[PDB]
Amino acid sequence: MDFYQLPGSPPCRAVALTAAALDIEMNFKQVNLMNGEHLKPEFLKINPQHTIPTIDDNGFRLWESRAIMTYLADQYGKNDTLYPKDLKKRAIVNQRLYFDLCSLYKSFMDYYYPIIFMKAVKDQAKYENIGTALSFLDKFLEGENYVAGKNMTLADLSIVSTVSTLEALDYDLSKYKNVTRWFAKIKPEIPKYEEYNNAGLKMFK
Amino acid sequence: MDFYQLPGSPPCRAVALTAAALDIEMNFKQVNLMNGEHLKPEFLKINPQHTIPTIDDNGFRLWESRAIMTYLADQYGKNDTLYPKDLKKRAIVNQRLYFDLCSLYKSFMDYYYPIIFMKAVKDQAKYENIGTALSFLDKFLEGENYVAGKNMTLADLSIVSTVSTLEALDYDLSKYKNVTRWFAKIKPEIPKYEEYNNAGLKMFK
Repeated sequence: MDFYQLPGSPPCRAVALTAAALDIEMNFKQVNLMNGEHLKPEFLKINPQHTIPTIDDNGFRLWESRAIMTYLADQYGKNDTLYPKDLKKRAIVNQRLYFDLCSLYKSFMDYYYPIIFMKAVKDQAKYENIGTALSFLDKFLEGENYVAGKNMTLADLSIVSTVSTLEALDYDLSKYKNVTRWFAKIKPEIPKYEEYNNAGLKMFK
Repeated sequence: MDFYQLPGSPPCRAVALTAAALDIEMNFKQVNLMNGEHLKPEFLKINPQHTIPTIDDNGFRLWESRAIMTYLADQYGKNDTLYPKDLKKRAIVNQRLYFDLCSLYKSFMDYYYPIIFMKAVKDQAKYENIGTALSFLDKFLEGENYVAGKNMTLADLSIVSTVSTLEALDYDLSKYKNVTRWFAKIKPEIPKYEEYNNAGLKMFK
């Protein structure tokens, strides 16, 4: 399995953490210089034509990190808990994966990408949207050990790829007491968290 | 099964079309006046505390339309094709459902909701984002009868809930020749399309 990634992006780290949680080996490919001038057509035809991350699983090309994550869990997961077969529990993981993409990750990107990439002026309205997403996440975690069920699921891995990035960028999570509790307990439980997530956080920190 | 809905919203119509495609009966509940003054606490406790649409399936509460859709397909679908059990085909439906939410539906909402709701000034940048999403959809449909596989899937039902709304709002789809082809062939195939989708479109048209 080939894994086309940019080590910094939360979606890439979400997929990497999922593979680590499932004990799946992947051949990591870095697509940094893929948009550089004069890359051979033969190099550009292997370049994923859509978004990063992308996997190539014996010719099966799949982009969209959260679709990759649920594919990997079912195709290669030895047991249930990461993405339960039970339809109600699965629906809640799915629900939380959509929340992660449209509230948490979107708010993270909307605020930090103008700053980090374009060196632009901080948007105070966009900054508060992060807090709004975290307040929802904090409510999901009220009285709960995990974001989307009684065990760690894919939704924990996807959400932690962004929450860990917020903390690396010095966003204070303390007021979100359930998010802070969850983030502290989840890191030691995530297989190879340091290797596959904290490594990529360095560019931000 | 209770179905809390606003008949106009594309996500509600997506769920309604899914139930119709699966021959599932639901008890439709209208949450229009749910934010009106002086609704009894007993009425507000039955009100869904999160987003519309929401289902209540014998006490199982589920919001997020696309999570509802995949739950309904697996829990109540007699056969495979709408949401295939095959993991590669399922991954592509899932992928297209995320695209539908973050490109197609988001671009629709970003342009029309300021106008329709707030009577605001048209945003020319937001208008072009619809075209950008449709160009991607048109590329997915190149050489294809359906948006996410060889048969009609949930991704067709979710995408059509927004595309049909664009056409009701006089967005011209003709330049997207594959989107126009697909929309014309998909409407007669969708069980109860008129009853459950065109009815709700009237407020926009």
